[PDB]
Amino acid sequence: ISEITYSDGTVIASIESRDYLYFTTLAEAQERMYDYLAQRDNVSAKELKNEATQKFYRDLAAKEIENGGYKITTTIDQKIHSAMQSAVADYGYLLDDGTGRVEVGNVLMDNQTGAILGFVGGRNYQENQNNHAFDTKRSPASTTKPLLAYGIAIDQGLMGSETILSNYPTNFANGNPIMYANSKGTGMMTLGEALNYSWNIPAYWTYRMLRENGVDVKGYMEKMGYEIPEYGIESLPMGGGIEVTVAQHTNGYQTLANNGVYHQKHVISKIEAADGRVVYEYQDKPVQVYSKATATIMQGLLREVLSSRVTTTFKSNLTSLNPTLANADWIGKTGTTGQDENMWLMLSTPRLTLGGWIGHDDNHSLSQQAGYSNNSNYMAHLVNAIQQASPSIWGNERFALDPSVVKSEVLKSTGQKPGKVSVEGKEVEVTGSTVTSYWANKSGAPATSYRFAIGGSDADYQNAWSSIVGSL
Amino acid sequence: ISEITYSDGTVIASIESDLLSRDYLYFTTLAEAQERMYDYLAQRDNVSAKELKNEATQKFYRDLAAKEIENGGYKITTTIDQKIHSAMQSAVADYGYLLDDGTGRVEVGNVLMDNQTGAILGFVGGRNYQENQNNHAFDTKRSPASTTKPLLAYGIAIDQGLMGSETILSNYPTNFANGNPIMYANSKGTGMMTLGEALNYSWNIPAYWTYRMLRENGVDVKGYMEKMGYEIPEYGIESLPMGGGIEVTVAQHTNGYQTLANNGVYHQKHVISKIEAADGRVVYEYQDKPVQVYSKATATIMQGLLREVLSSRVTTTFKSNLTSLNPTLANADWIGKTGTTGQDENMWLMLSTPRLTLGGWIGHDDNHSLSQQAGYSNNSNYMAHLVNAIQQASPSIWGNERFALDPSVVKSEVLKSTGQKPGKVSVEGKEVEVTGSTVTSYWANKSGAPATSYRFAIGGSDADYQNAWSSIVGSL
Ligand SMILES: *[B-](O)(O)[C@H](C)NC(=O)c1c(F)cccc1F
Ligand SMILES: *[B-](O)(O)[C@H](C)NC(=O)c1c(F)cccc1F
Ligand SMILES: [Cl-]
Ligand SMILES: [Cl-]
Ligand SMILES: [Cl-]
Ligand SMILES: [Cl-]
Ligand SMILES: [Cl-]
Ligand SMILES: [Cl-]
Ligand SMILES: [Cl-]
Ligand SMILES: [Cl-]
Ligand SMILES: [Cl-]
Ligand SMILES: [Cl-]
Ligand SMILES: [Cl-]
Ligand SMILES: [Cl-]
Ligand SMILES: [Cl-]
Ligand SMILES: [Cl-]
Ligand SMILES: [Cl-]
Ligand SMILES: [Cl-]
Ligand SMILES: [Cl-]
Ligand SMILES: [Cl-]
Ligand SMILES: [Cl-]
Ligand SMILES: [Cl-]
Ligand SMILES: [Cl-]
Ligand SMILES: [Cl-]
Ligand SMILES: [Cl-]
Ligand SMILES: [Cl-]
Ligand SMILES: [Cl-]
Ligand SMILES: [Cl-]
Ligand SMILES: [Cl-]
Ligand SMILES: [Cl-]
Ligand SMILES: [Cl-]
Ligand SMILES: [Cl-]
Ligand SMILES: [Cl-]
Ligand SMILES: [Cl-]
Ligand SMILES: [Cl-]
Ligand code: NA
Ligand code: NA
Repeated sequence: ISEITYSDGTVIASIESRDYLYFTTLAEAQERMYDYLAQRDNVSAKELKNEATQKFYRDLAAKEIENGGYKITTTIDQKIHSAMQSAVADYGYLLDDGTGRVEVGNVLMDNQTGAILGFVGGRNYQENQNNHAFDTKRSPASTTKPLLAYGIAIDQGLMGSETILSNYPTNFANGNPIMYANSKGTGMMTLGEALNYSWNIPAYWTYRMLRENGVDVKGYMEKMGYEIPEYGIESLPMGGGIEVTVAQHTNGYQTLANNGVYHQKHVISKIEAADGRVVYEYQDKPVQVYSKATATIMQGLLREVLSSRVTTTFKSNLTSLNPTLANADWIGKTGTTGQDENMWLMLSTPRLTLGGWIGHDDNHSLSQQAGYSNNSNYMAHLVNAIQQASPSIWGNERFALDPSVVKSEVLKSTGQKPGKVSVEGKEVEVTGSTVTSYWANKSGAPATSYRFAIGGSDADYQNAWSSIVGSL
Repeated sequence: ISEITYSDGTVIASIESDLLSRDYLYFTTLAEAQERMYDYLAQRDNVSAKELKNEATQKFYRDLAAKEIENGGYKITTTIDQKIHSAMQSAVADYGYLLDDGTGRVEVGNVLMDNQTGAILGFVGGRNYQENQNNHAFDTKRSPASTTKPLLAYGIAIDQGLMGSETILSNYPTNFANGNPIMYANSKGTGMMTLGEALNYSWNIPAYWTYRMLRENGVDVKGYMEKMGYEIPEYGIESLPMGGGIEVTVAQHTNGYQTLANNGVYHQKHVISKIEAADGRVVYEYQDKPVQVYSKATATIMQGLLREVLSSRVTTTFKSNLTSLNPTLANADWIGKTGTTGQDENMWLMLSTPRLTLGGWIGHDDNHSLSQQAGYSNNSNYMAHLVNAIQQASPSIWGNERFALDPSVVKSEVLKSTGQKPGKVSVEGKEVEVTGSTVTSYWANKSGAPATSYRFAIGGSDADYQNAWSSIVGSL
């Protein structure tokens, strides 16, 4: 008889010939066994591409585990995962709104190891077996923005923490206006406002700039396990052309939280043969995906995404349920797809990341505040439930700017050092309030240029610069 | 022995002569009972309120009243609901610490009031009677700040037919008469905005312009305030609508919000409902004196706006705090307003459902500043706990009713950009066809909203209007 265990060695079940925990851990055990048998049999790369061969090797892995005498060690923490099960059972109903039963997926990951400590597969496996933590793929919407746009622009030294971006009206190449909610745009805006409010236009110019600088955006995303088939898409940074599991996407956030270092997500740490020989064991392959300056600058922006409360009530929800816990150093980001079909809230302290999705299995609209309110309230309860079952697991550490970060005094108005600039004839002495801007390059921000923001048409600049000029 | 009872007859305390009932409840109810006996004794003796103006006569009648209750056979019936009041004492004891924000021990006052009677069902008098006896529900007077706005500014203007729900006001930079800018936090202003936005964000300049309009129309603003029992010594103050020159108890202020919530009909606050002598003489009994302060159309339009103050969550996390503690209660029909004095010395949050109004203030006894989020967050979280404690003790007390527009309300189709009906306007030579998005705007007059004219907003300079009209013609 084979057995699957929790991280401490406690048997989950034995395998032979009714919850997520079983089928998820079994499924991944079987994946690891498949790689092992394919390697053991020296099956070539090209054979493994053949579908009849996959079927055979999948069936062999299943049988091997039924018939072998394997001990399979998972990353799962029995008390935590258990408390998450109870949390979804007790508080799942918070997610229901006008729109039918709202399904849900959550993944609690260790930021230092990528191990998964526990998860919510859905509202109630007995009613609905689909696994919303591991199998469901949905656009991550604006939770894309920190990873693929802003993070990468900072890492490449093309922007800093208080850099300015255009949220002026602009159209996609088809002539349609880029929209956010029901707004065509406003004007210039700091990266912090862009992120707190989740505006779309800033993210659109950010990606566009990366593309014009020839930046290897695919390299970044692939080092995190992301598979995006087409990068040549205007709305990519807003979630367009991307679909991900909660498990994979929680790994993107783990990378930001873990100071820019990726660790591959996993639920199985080891498989042992009857005799004791290691058939599979998880090997740490940390990767510095974003520089420490970049990750830690982003941690600071993401802390404010939550404390500003603009697109999620979370910090308020949690404060009411557990004010001590609410004082941990939470950072995060919300997502909402275009018709409110899917909501995401990703949360991290320095120790842990908690990814969260909700939506309907057949992809129809949630209520309008499903993500802003319902999901945030639910997650605050989940997060409390994890705390009760494992009271120091969240930790009390703060995120903190790496020493390699560079600090620049810049004009609040331009995101850039004070300077002479040419404004149509007349050269101006650009003056006004300064802020500390954080950069992940060598030299900090540049001097103020005419084209000071990320994005913006001529007209936009004319407009922005006349108010700047207006207040000197 | 005289006796002070809860509303149901349970004895709060007996009153004897002192040698030569350690709580806010005791002193508060005795203090009002004595005032009631004072009025009765002065009348019984037939003393004029030119005589009652003389200060030895006051002293005499106060001393007389105390002894009357000390030595007499009096049953005093309070309005205090025991199980509710007791839950509120437990709530401030258990959750009071949520208020301490680094600036010291933060003091607190609350009053729960029945909107259809003015009866005070319970109150919190401070953090802990034993530690500090100042009664922060009944005695303490502080500026109500921006919770002044709905009563003294927007509600009167709507009542007077001078604005409706989607009317536009100037938040453009303007100065006080002394030349200093009118500030809101660190902002010197923005541009035009709807009433609802003005209310959600609590901006100052729209409120200044609103009261200036009432003055210019010679509205009897004092008449309104005084019918709700407010005593403001000086109305000629530019910052009155923002709370400049007004100081109120929590108990009085709750009564103003009880007016708005009860469809514009005031009932005077009271904690004493009846005093009888052992011999049958009913010395005092509370008489209902309804006063229609705002029209029902005004009060119900105001309710709609204050619903959104809370649910927008701009100046208070209350609806979020409460959702997490009790989602079912959070779905009751909450309306309300926040206030913050200019150095964060005093935070107010006023809450209603159709049945009840709960007033709340926090600050320090010496008036120093709280932290910056004390009102936005700490007070809102504290009060969600309080509201929830009050519910658990009396599960139906908040009610499931909804606020709703009175059928006398007048609905108008207006431009979102102007708050006024679509049509032609003269913009500097060019007569222009004003077109665009419309909303339904609610009024409390006969004929609804006017046609758009050049000066479409409450407030604004020539410059401001140039700039807003400039913006409007790029749409069309
Ligand atoms: B974001 O706050 O989730 C914002 C609403 N993002 C989007 O608009 C967006 C998607 F969620 C998915 C594809 C494209 C897109 F612009
Ligand atoms: B309001 O949101 O409380 C707003 C801040 N009000 C004021 O600034 C204000 C006062 F609270 C008191 C007197 C004047 C004044 F402008
Ligand atoms: Cl499970
Ligand atoms: Cl375990
Ligand atoms: Cl790429
Ligand atoms: Cl992926
Ligand atoms: Cl490409
Ligand atoms: Cl795994
Ligand atoms: Cl680094
Ligand atoms: Cl916070
Ligand atoms: Cl909130
Ligand atoms: Cl469905
Ligand atoms: Cl909880
Ligand atoms: Cl830091
Ligand atoms: Cl510098
Ligand atoms: Cl550099
Ligand atoms: Cl230009
Ligand atoms: Cl242009
Ligand atoms: Cl008391
Ligand atoms: Cl009672
Ligand atoms: Cl002044
Ligand atoms: Cl007056
Ligand atoms: Cl008063
Ligand atoms: Cl006057
Ligand atoms: Cl009384
Ligand atoms: Cl008698
Ligand atoms: Cl009426
Ligand atoms: Cl709400
Ligand atoms: Cl509570
Ligand atoms: Cl209604
Ligand atoms: Cl009508
Ligand atoms: Cl009409
Ligand atoms: Cl009229
Ligand atoms: Cl003008
Ligand atoms: Cl002017
Ligand atoms: Na969002
Ligand atoms: Na306020």
